[PDB]
This record gives sequence, structure tokens and C-alpha cells, in this order.
Amino acid sequence: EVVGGGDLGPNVLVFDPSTPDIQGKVDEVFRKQESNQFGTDRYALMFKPGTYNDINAQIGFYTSIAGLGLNPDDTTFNGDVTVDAGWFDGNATQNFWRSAENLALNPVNGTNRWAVSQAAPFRRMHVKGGLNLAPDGYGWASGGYIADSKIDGEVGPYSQQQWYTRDSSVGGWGNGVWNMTFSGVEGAPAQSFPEPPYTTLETTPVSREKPFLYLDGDDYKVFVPAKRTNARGTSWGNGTPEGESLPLDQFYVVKPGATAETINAAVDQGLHLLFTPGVYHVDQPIEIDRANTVALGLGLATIIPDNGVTALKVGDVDGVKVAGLLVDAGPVNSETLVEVGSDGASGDHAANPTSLQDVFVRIGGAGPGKATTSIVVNSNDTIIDHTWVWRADHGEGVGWETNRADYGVHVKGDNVLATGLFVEHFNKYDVQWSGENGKTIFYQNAKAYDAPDQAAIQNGDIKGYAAYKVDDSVTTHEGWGMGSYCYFNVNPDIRQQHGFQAPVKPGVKFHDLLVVSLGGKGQYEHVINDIGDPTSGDTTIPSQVVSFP
Ligand SMILES: OC[C@H]1O[C@@H](O[C@@H]2[C@@H](O)[C@H](O[C@@H]3[C@@H](O)[C@H](O)O[C@H](CO)[C@H]3O)O[C@H](CO)[C@H]2O)[C@H](O)[C@@H](O)[C@@H]1O
Ligand SMILES: OC[C@H]1O[C@@H](O[C@@H]2[C@@H](O)[C@H](O[C@@H]3[C@@H](O)[C@H](O)O[C@H](CO)[C@H]3O)O[C@H](CO)[C@H]2O)[C@H](O)[C@@H](O)[C@@H]1O
Repeated sequence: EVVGGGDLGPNVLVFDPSTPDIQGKVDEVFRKQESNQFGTDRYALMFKPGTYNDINAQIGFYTSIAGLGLNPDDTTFNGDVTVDAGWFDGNATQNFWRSAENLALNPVNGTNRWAVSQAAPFRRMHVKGGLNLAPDGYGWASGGYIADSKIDGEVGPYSQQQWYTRDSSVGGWGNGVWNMTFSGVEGAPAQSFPEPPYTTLETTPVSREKPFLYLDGDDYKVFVPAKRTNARGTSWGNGTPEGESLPLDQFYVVKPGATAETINAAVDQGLHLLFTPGVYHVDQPIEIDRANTVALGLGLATIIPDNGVTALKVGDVDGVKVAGLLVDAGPVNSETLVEVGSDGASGDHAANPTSLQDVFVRIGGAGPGKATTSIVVNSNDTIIDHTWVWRADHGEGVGWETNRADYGVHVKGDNVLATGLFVEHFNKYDVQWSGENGKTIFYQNAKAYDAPDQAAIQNGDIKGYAAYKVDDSVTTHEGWGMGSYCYFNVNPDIRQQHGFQAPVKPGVKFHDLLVVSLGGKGQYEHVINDIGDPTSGDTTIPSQVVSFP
């Protein structure tokens, strides 16, 4: 019944080197999207292989930009892919929900500026120059994520609080502020936490590059990279990348108007899913219960579950690849927003795991939204490679009860790996880990700002809920480069007992932990459990623990 392939729709703007007035067209999109933080418009900018001149592609909200070559250098800009913070007067901490992928950049002054905060991935890029991650003026910034990229020159974070880079090559790295973490990065600074705060791993235990749309001659296909174990450096640096190409006609091209019934029928009939840029309400969960199904979003394609349903349920199958989607809570509380595997799921998926990549979750902000637990990861061996799970702290429909969301991520599966984990503002535990042999490389949290009083976050005999909790029953766990920040601005007398909570066991280990009070608005009593100094003063100095236990 469901037909594969077809037109990508009016929200995918496709350019070729002969297209007239590319700069004008990209500027038109930017003018509309620059300060459109919570609007429903969505755009994907796609560039056919070739060389583009005189281009400064400024990237606003809900805008993806990418090349369509098999390799990044197939699509080269003499010019820039720019994010700056002019619209927010130099403050980059709301520069969300945008992306760059699969381009080579020759920046006009020798340095490309990508001054982003959360949910702004930078993947499979070749920067023939330096990369500045800070807004002009060096104002506030809270990114960030680079994967599978080569920066010929220096990456300069400047004011960036923290950053995660994996499986990349850099010519240099300028500085660290609170938490700069690296895994598999050629050219990374050596391990040196706490000063500078560099957490450096020689390899990434497992990684699998995100699938992406490209052109094979004149035919659209999706490239599906093969997994790497103990990954280091780029996947494409040595020519022909390992992987499979799926023709576009094997994808159901989802466009505004599609129902979950039709989307589900497509997967049952053997089609993959390509979500064109838009906002999709569903009255029942999208169910992906076929092995190796790709569900790929363009232009920050967004799913809103109506009637309190779960937005996305992946079955107990190998190799599902969910990529580039925003799940946006409806005002009716959803018990869960995303489920990976069934409750009690018991099989292994080690050779061909399921992954979530550039999957973002929002609760509130564009109107009231509620969910009890945002992502539940049941399936063993699942890879979570860049997520931002965010209870809104600002916008419309925000409040301690108005956009209540108790739990961010709950990992129940075994051998689950999170690389680039960003989870913020939940009323209770932002992350809870119940499964065995979990690993997290890079964590960024901020606690809820709007707790009205101490009683509101009382957790048995503990003040507050950890940002990252490993259940007492767990035997093996390991985390690297992890920070939790507080800003109790509604009630700055509040105390948060710790950022992290875990059993004290030989196989449960942490490296380079920190907690930070932002401007003395509340304080931490400890870093992890009852260990580590409290934060003090109003000067935003981190409290650190190098090794636990
Ligand atoms: O010419 C290439 C050059 O482009 C720069 O992109 C700039 C923006 O940085 C600049 O942003 C301004 C902010 O810095 C300032 O804080 O506020 C004002 C007003 O909102 C902003 O305009 O805006 C211009 C367009 O007006 C862009 O061209 C890149 O940052 C830089 O890396 C690159 O070399
Ligand atoms: O509220 C918008 C956005 O805020 C993000 O967190 C910001 C912090 O990034 C910011 O941190 C400042 C540091 O960047 C700077 O170096 O030091 C100052 C103190 O001198 C810090 O305040 O602080 C503000 C509060 O003032 C926070 O809101 C969140 O990560 C994000 O979720 C949120 O949407």
C-alpha cells in the first residue's frame, strides 16, 4: 500500500553550484529563523556535490545544513557555516536545535564560528582552518558536540563551559573551562583534569556514524555507516567509508499530514522512514519493530505525541537507527516519550545494536508539555550518541507543575553506551541507570531552576534528586567527564545534596566529576554521594572529584 521515495517537499531546499542567488535564499531562511526559538517552521538546506563560493550560511533555529556527497570534501564551501549570538545580545546559551553535516569549509577569515549550545551537532565536517566555538564577544555558551570531523587548525572553545568531541582529528585545542571531554580524537590534549579540565580517552569503545542523505550520481540514497569498535579519528579520512547505501525508494518519505497508522504500516511493509522537515502530531506511538530500520529526520523534524501516548517505540530488534528527531511533549502527560525495547527485554544486540543519534526531547517551552519519563532504554547494547533531553526552563507553558517532568532518561538495559549525554531540569532524577555495565562518556546536566522550596525536592533522607543516579543494586558502571550545575533562582536557599549518586563498589567507577553553583543560586553539599567539597561563594567555582570510589 505504502509507496517509497518521491519528492522531499517544500521545506527541503536543494542547491547546486549553478543555483542562482544561494546567499539570498539562505539569508531569507535565516532572517525568519534567527530568533524563532519556539516556532513550528522547519528547514533543511542541502547542497549537491561541488564547490560553492561567496557563501556565509548563517544557521538559525530548526535549520539543518548538509552536503550530499559520499565524502565531506565532495561538497566544499569557500565561505562559512556560521552560528553567532547577535539575536540574544552575545549570549549563546539559547542557540539550540540546528545542525551541520558532511561539508568541507574554507572559512573567509581562516576560522569558522559555530557558537552553539545544546542540540546543535557538528558531524562529518572538514574545516580547512580553525573553529571558534564562542560567540563574538566571548559571552556565555553551553555546547556542544563534534563527531567524525577534521579541523585542520585549532578548535577554540574560549567561553564554552563544556564540550564533547569524538572520533575526530584536530590541529590543536585552545582551552578548557569546566569539562572538555575527548574520545578517539587525534590531536586531543592529554588527560589533565582538573587543570585544565581535560578528560581524554584514546578510543571510543563503540561508535557508529549517523546515517545521512546523499547523492549517488543523480539518485538520492541514505548512507549507513558500519560500526567501529575502539574508534579513533575520522571514518572517512582514508577513503571509501565502510557501510551500506539504501536507495530513497526504500524509504517512506514522511510529510505533513501523515498518520502514525500510515507510518507504522510503512515499517511493517519493509520501508525505512525519512522525516522531511515539519511538525508531526501522532495519536498513537510510532512503532519500529523491524530489524535495521533507519528513521532519519531532516531539518529538526519534530514529533508531538497527542493524548498522552508514547511518541516512539522501538521493538526488541537489532540495528534500528533513529537519527535527527525532536520529540516534543504534548500538554497531556505521556507516561513515556521514547521507549527503546520492551520492559524486561532480555536479549543481546552486541554485533548490531540499536542507536539513538541527535535525538532531542523537549518538555514545555512552546506551550505546556508533560511527561513522566522521557526516554526509557530497555534494549541491551543500545548506543545513545548525542541526546539532549530537556525540561524547558524558559518559554511558554513552563512551571514547577505546568511542565512537570519527573525523570529524564532511565537506562534499564545492559551494556548500554552513552556518548555525549545532555539532560536538564527534571523534577526528580535527570538520569537513572539500573542496567549493568553501562558507560557514559561526557555528561552535562543542570538541575531544575524552579523548585519552590527544599521540601519540593526531598528524596527520602536526601536533599534533592541526583542528576545521575546508579542504582544501589548495580555491580558494574563507568562514567567519564561529567558535570551537574544548579541555578535555584526561584529559591536560592535550596541545597542539592549531590550531582551524582552510586553504590560504593569496585566495579562502579567515575572519572572527572564536577558540580557547579551558577552565581550562588543554591549550592551543592557534595559532588557524589557524601564525597567531594560543597560548592561555596557566588563565584561559580566548580567542586571536583577526580576518581570515585
Ligand atoms: O563575514 C564572515 C564572518 O561572518 C560572521 O557572521 C557575522 C555575525 O557574526 C554577525 O553577528 C553580529 C553579532 O556578532 C552581534 O553580537 O550582534 C549583531 C546584531 O544582531 C550581529 O549582526 O552578523 C553578521 C551579519 O549581520 C554576520 O555576517 C562570522 O561570525 C565570522 O566567523 C565570519 O568570519
Ligand atoms: O536559561 C537558558 C539556558 O541556560 C543554560 O544554563 C545557563 C548557564 O549556561 C549560565 O552559565 C553562566 C556561565 O556560562 C558563565 O561562564 O558563568 C556565569 C556565572 O558568572 C554562569 O551563570 O547560567 C545561566 C543562569 O544564569 C543558566 O541558565 C541551560 O543549560 C539551558 O538548559 C537553558 O535553556
